[PDB]
Amino acid sequence: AIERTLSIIKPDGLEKGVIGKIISRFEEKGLKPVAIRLQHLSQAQAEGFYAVHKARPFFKDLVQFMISGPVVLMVLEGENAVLANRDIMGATNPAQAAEGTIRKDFATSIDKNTVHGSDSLENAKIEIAYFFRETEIHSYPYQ
Amino acid sequence: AIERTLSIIKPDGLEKGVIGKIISRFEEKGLKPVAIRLQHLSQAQAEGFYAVHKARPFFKDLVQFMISGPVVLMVLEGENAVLANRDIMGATNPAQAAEGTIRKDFATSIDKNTVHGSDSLENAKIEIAYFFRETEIHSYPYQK
Amino acid sequence: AIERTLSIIKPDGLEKGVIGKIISRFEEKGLKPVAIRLQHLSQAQAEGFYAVHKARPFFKDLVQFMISGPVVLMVLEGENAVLANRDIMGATNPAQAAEGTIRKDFATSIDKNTVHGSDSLENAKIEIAYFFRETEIHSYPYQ
Amino acid sequence: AIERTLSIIKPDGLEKGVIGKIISRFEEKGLKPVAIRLQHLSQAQAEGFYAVHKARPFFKDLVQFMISGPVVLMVLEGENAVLANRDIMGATNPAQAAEGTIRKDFATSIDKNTVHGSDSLENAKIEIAYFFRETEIHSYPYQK
Ligand SMILES: Nc1ncnc2c1ncn2[C@@H]1O[C@@H]2COP(=O)(O)O[C@H]2[C@H]1O
Ligand SMILES: Nc1ncnc2c1ncn2[C@@H]1O[C@@H]2COP(=O)(O)O[C@H]2[C@H]1O
Ligand SMILES: Nc1ncnc2c1ncn2[C@@H]1O[C@@H]2COP(=O)(O)O[C@H]2[C@H]1O
Ligand SMILES: Nc1ncnc2c1ncn2[C@@H]1O[C@@H]2COP(=O)(O)O[C@H]2[C@H]1O
Repeated sequence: AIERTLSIIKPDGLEKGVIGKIISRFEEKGLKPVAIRLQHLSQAQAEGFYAVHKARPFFKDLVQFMISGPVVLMVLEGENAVLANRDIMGATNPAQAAEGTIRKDFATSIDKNTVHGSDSLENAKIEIAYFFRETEIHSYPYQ
Repeated sequence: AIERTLSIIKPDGLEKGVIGKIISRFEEKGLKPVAIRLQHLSQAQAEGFYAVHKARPFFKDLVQFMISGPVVLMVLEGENAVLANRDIMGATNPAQAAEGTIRKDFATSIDKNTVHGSDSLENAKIEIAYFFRETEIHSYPYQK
Repeated sequence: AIERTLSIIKPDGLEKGVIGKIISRFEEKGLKPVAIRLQHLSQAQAEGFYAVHKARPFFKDLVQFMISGPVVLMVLEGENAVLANRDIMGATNPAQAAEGTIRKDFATSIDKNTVHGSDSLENAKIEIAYFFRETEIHSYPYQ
Repeated sequence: AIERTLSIIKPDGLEKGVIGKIISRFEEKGLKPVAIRLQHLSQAQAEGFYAVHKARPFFKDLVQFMISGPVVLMVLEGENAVLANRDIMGATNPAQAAEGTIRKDFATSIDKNTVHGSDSLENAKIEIAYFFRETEIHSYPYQK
């Protein structure tokens, strides 16, 4: 089914100058960007967004990196988007990422892994509403 | 010096699924996207943005096309960005556009010419302020 | 229970210069404004927001009035907010509105009735997400 | 002539539950709110907004207070709005504030002085552009 999922190009992705290349990976696989906004997250925004990891030992580092510079927030729409997105991104740890994935091609380490994608449809709903009004999301037909 | 200019990927750009290709054209040339927002313009927003051409015969059609679908608004930053942006975009009329430019590679007609870029530094300041708060624009370093 | 509901000060409310008076009505009754944004709705936004009335005969007029000028969008937080808000607003038709209500005091007619409030908690969730990101809503304590 | 100026209702204003009272002070004086947005400022936003006072000894405390809770950002429009706004707000130090002004009626101390208003027209232009796109500002007529 057609689903909507959240994608975030992390600070390292912008610094590497590959925003366009990452978006093209999605577009060519049928994941249509229907919302996009470059933003610099505050500490409160990063902490609230990653609440599910608050008990994890990497939480503090994740938050500091996520606010180290601006990120590109996006909503991708497409067939089985939640899973398709994660496949395209590749393993969380670049070392284990498959060839041709965003993380294998551009990520430096597990901490600076270039992208985030919602892990489930339930989480996607929450993550999207966290950063986008419904009025900021616009589908359009492909020609 | 380092300047900022406005770039808009028109509805036809999104419909052809080439948002990434266009952004890459800028990144590879050293024009850094420091603000990006996909938005669906209202008639009032388009008319206000293109007010200078209100006395033009194509104005009405321009507005209808500009509100026919969503667009991607962007602020590009770099050395002589206003001019560099115009070089990368190519001639307003795709037919007259040079090889390798965005309009020559992606545009279909003068009306559906894929992108808009501020024509001068004075206009850039106005176009940027029209669509972005200064707090929505963020520079960052380029590093691998 | 503490709930969040959507409130909209319609074009006529701004034209009458009573934005502050309306907000004070809420504040003094314990309905805390936790999100506020002045905005000029486009036709598509008004139509999508009032989708539930698309089959009604007043739909077209409602949409035209709602885009006639800017409005103030707000999220109110408080005890039994959905119902409390509607009580404070008063009857949809100013003619039947109770004394002391926003509509009795400021509304001109059923068409230009100054305010909108979500009619239910289910609708509140939808209306709020339509106009606000979760990151645009901020609770604060009263002192 | 008709000007636009920035007004910020500081954290203490929201905590006392007087957002409406303050906005009414402006409306009753003919200062029309043409842009309004409740927002929680980040440290970077506050520091950037108050950069001129970075060499001041109270700067650090100013920033902490300005990010301690959400604020209401507004653009006011009217004849000689910049000056009219300053009259309504009253002296920066509530103690020195005249009767009937916002600071005399609501402020607690110089640090917790309830509102900020642009001090000049030049600054207003900068402060407004910092927090609002031109497309987020909308004038309307006053009529019953
Ligand atoms: N060992 C770890 N397991 C999972 N994620 C980790 C770990 N260490 C760091 N992280 C990071 O924490 C992030 C949380 O979600 P992301 O999808 O953004 O990607 C994750 C990784 O970048
Ligand atoms: N005769 C024309 N000359 C210039 N602009 C035109 C003409 N016909 C249509 N247009 C469009 O009007 C637009 C005005 O600004 P753009 O930079 O968006 O690009 C222009 C063209 O796409
Ligand atoms: N007879 C009607 N019944 C209900 N709402 C009406 C009617 N005619 C016009 N309306 C308007 O339609 C609006 C829809 O929801 P509101 O709460 O915004 O308030 C309603 C009234 O302003
Ligand atoms: N000694 C001081 N002189 C001026 N501003 C001060 C002083 N101490 C604290 N401040 C605060 O610093 C703020 C700077 O701009 P505001 O208009 O927000 O109002 C000012 C006061 O609230």
